[PDB]
Amino acid sequence: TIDRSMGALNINRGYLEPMYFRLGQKSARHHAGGIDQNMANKLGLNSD
RNA sequence: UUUUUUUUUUUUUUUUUUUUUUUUUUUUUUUUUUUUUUUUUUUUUUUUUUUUUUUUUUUUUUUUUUUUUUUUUUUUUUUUUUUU
Repeated sequence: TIDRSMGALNINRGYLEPMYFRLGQKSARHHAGGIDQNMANKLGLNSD
């Protein structure tokens, strides 16, 4: 989902586990914005 | 200055009780009976040079004021009278 070039890789292995693959797909976009610990204090970043 | 008061008068031996009387061995149980190897998976397949900009153009002396003018001696009071 993140790297466009990544996806031409061949990953048709026997331990794909699509359920965890789907969760990763949802993690990139549908999970959340993902704001990590901010050294700079952005108090108005809720709308950001 | 001083003027009062300021000894003593009771009670204060003793009378009970104070040995002992129960109980105080023992009576169960107390081996063991399962299970206890193993059977998957486990190489790799993307991307990964570069393409902009990047000298300078202003201003930048000075113009005022800046001596002084008053006042500045003194004028009271200031022993004692009781009691103890």
